[PDB]
Amino acid sequence: MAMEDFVRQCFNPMIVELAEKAMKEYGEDPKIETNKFAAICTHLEVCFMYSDFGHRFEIIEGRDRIMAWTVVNSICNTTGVEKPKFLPDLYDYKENRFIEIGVTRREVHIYYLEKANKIEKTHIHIFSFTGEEMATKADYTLDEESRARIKTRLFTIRQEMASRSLWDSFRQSER
Ligand SMILES: Cc1cc(=O)c(O)cn1-c1ccc(-c2nnn[nH]2)cc1
Ligand SMILES: [Mn+2]
Ligand SMILES: [Mn+2]
Repeated sequence: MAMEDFVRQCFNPMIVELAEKAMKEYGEDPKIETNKFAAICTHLEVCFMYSDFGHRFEIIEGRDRIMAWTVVNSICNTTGVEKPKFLPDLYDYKENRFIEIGVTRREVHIYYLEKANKIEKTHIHIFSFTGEEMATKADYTLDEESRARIKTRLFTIRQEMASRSLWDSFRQSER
């Protein structure tokens, strides 16, 4: 599969490993569920980039569940903030809130609504592969440069996928 090859070449090995381990532990094969594999890599990378454009942020996504819940409980005890029912992706020590991050092949408002419906006062920030984004109360958290880097990376993934005739498949597999 070109899609499998694509993932191993455009994402750094730690992201690939993490994505692979996550999938294999739940009995899903990345050579079969290849569009899922790429989406998980893409989401992971956006979480890591967002964290790097701050020690403003604590990365929760990409840890195993013990560590993620350990990080969340330690943040809840020492700030007073409410425990989420689901692990979010980051904590913002400046604004003193958890963040859920979304990356969508469809319209940002549509995906924003789905996330909001699955959730507390977790802040939501959605990115598209088109440079559109949406966030709770239109508070975009990061400065424009950091946001522009994420969008560029996301647009570039799309374009790479399009080069290899993978983007049409990838687009229609979110649902
Ligand atoms: C795994 C995951 C964590 C998140 O925080 C988040 O926003 C999205 N995902 C995620 C990413 C992609 C999928 C998916 N499943 N099938 N195709 N894509 C399911 C979940
Ligand atoms: Mn997550
Ligand atoms: Mn997320």
